[PDB]
Amino acid sequence: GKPAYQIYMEFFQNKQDDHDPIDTFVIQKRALLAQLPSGRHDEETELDLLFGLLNIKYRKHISRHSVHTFKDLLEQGRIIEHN
Amino acid sequence: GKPAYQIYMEFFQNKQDDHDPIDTFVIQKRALLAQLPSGRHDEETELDLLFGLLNIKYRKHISRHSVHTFKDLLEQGRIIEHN
Repeated sequence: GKPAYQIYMEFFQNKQDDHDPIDTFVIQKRALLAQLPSGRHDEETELDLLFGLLNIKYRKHISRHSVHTFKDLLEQGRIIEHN
Repeated sequence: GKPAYQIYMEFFQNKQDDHDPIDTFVIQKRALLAQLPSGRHDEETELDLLFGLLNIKYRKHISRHSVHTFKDLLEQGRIIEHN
């Protein structure tokens, strides 16, 4: 696979744009995370890597400390896209 | 301290510019890494996070697989700034 350093750069290269649902943004980013060495990062760390790339439309409502899992983040983000 | 997600964003926000010696670029980035939870990342992972942010003037000569430690990276980079 791709070297890890190149995955990290690609992960951080693109922030979530206004047109991009949280589900599809998260799928794309988690696909990059899955190419890193198995067992390197726990879910908390993966969420820490991803959180700041989320669009402000989510972060205004959901802070990092409010979610512990990707499932939580997606649940809340979907409501936000409907609220 | 700062939340981890904010550290990661700050770490990836600025690539190494032409005017910036490798020593001072690395010190700045490692100061961010030191604010993450102790024991989260090993040196290999830290190098993987940092490598792609190095200026192409180093990466043309030094590939990721050639270095195993920050000490190696700095040793080689200093020679490159003199070669």
